[PDB]
Amino acid sequence: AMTDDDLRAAGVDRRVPEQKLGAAIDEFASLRLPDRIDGRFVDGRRANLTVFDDARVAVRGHARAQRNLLERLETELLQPDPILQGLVDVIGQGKSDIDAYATIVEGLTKYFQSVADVMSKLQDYISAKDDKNMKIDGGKIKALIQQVIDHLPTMQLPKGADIARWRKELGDAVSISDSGVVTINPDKLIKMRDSLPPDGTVWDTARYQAWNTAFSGQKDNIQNDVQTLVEKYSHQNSNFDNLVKVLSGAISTLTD
Repeated sequence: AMTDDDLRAAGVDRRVPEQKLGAAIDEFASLRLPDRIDGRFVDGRRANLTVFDDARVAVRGHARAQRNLLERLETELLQPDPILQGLVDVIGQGKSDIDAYATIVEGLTKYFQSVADVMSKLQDYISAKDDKNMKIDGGKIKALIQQVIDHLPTMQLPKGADIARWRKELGDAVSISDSGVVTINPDKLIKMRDSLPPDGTVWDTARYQAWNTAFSGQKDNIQNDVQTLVEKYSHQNSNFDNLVKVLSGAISTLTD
């Protein structure tokens, strides 16, 4: 019964938030540090942050659209009918996942967006000196990265949520407390920060390439974290699409 376009019609299209997130990933990946490319010191790329904003509001909108549909389904479906209780519990579980995921993706997208910001701001603190050396104001950048660390966003799971389950679900890139407060590991940010040098430093093509490779590696590690999160997020959207399809079949079967 419940078909794909049936969900789309109800205003539920996972592809929207999924594409927007992949667009924010493509943007981030497109950012780089200045470097010598084909006999020319080419400055890095400046990020379009609005892309990340688009992804957050789209994730929020999908979440709202999902609960709406879930609520209509639950209300239409309602000693003793074991099927009724079962589905009712499933719905409760679905509702919590919807929120839990929207919150997490939202927070990581803000953190992701904040990194894109420093990846573009630091372009003004790194230039070329001669032709085989670069100048880098490490201090200025360092402070740029610390600002992100200092203002990392904090996320709260839905009341009565299996913390143990989310710890293993979310992975190492994040951290959860017994209160359900999830925080973002600053591991990559710290490494990237402690790689910089004193303001006014000047390294040769080899010294700069060495660091920029190290640095770039940490940034790519940040993008894998979000890619893994996004992939898990999508699997959630599938599960939702599924629960909703079986809920509809149940209503049909049960009516009458």
